[PDB]
Amino acid sequence: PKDVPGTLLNIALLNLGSSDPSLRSAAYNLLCALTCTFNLKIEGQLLETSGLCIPANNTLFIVSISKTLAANEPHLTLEFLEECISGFSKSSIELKHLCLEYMTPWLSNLVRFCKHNDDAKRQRVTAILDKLITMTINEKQM
Amino acid sequence: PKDVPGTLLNIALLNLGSSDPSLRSAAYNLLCALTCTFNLKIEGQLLETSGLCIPANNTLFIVSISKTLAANEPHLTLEFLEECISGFSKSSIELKHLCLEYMTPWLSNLVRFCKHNDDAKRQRVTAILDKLITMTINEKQMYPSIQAKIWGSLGQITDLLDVVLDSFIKTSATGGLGSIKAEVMADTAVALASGNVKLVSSKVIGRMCKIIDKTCLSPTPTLEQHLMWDDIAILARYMLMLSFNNSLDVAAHLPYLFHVVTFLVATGPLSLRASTHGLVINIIHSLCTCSQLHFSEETKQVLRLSLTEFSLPKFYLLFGISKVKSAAVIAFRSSYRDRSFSPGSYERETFALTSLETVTEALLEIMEACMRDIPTCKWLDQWTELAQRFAFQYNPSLQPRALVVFGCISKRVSHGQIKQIIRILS
Repeated sequence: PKDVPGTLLNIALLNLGSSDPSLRSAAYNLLCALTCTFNLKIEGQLLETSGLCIPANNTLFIVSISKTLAANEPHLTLEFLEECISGFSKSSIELKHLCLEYMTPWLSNLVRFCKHNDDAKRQRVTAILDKLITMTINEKQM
Repeated sequence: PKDVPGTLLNIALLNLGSSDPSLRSAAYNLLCALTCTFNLKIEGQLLETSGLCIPANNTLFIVSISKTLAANEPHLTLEFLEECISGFSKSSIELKHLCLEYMTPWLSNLVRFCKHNDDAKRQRVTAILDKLITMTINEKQMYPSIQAKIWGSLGQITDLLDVVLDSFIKTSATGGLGSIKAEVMADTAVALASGNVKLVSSKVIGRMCKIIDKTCLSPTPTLEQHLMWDDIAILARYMLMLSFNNSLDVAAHLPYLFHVVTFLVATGPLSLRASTHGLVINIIHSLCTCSQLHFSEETKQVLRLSLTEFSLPKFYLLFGISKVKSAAVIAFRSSYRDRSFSPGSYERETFALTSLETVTEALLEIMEACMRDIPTCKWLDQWTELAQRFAFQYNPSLQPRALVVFGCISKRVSHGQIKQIIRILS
């Protein structure tokens, strides 16, 4: 589990915007564990709880967390985007609109990895770019 | 033609993103005539021509023109928006996404017309806001984007909250308690309250305290039978949604939030009683994770233990939602945007004033723990004043509950007060 902090972070954010009230609460608890275990620096404070009522409208709250971790936690970028794009194709139309909202703040971090001494990381950004090209071709309504 | 520059401009921009190359060229030329006739100040230069080849991908070009005219041509705002929304409903899905892109910059200009000397212009901005509410209800696939674009920005405009909030309540009132229009407007305010947490909360609480205070004019045997029950039921769903993530600003409103809870514990349909339990859980959770307050490490342990007690089966009984596995499931419904829930099981349990003591004495402990680390706190004095005002006034639906609370949180009593209590018994 300590080798994939970026993979679990996408599962937490994606399911915070769900339409099932129980599914939101468990997603909030998962996000609290990471911020403690991995010492991730977020803006506010979080506390695990049972019985929370989390509103269905959660777009702006999710983006604030995503927009903050991206600014001051760049080393999750490659794991996050590879998983964020993968979850894009497995979700419904309404959730497809959400992933675009909190995905964009991370695209700006690909600069740090574009010329990373050809350490096979440069070979991965080219893989990420290929995924974005596939989405553009298929989704004609958005 | 000189009386409707705003209406012609929307036809130009909307058709500039068509999928037909011939239609795109006609749109470019029409946009050039407007800029010449009306001397509109755009960034670049334009020139009419025949035979231009215009790419189908044109979003960023269209938005730049709209984003500029909005900044330095405000006098088109009321004509443009009225026509932009109207053509929004006549277009296909793909074009609908474009209308949101270049519509957003024009919303900031409504400040200049909100208080325009009641010249019937104030009557139009309220008309426009009604149209936006109608769009939000119908288009459910674009919902995550409308919140972050339309309602997200309007929250940050301080001068416009009062009018925007006012229209929200009226729309919900017509629908009714379980209506769709009321459920959306309750869930939509969360986006609105993000920009100004303090101003939106004080207004929603301000209105809830006054409606209860106005039940004294026409007393009724119970609160539900009153004529203002609907106005108090929908406004409770607004507070439920704003409680999460400390959007009610507990740091300055705690005395009143406890005050409303006591008058609402265990009253109404099972879906409303599950909301009052959830509201308390969210308020306590907000105290623990609030930064404006500096609680000692000892006190935080007191709150965290209380946060667990309220979820025990003992307290599900006090709030009247026994036989319920989880309150969160009952409070919310997945199909709120689709249909309107039909209330059932009109049979409702009776409430005993001995249960109101146990709840009213668990909350008092919570408040006192917080007052130790807050110098010169006035939470308890403010709460006591509200209790007095309702204890010694005739209202068959509220007076019994105010008396039970008044003797529980009061720290002093004089002969005169003890005289009035006996007189009430007489």
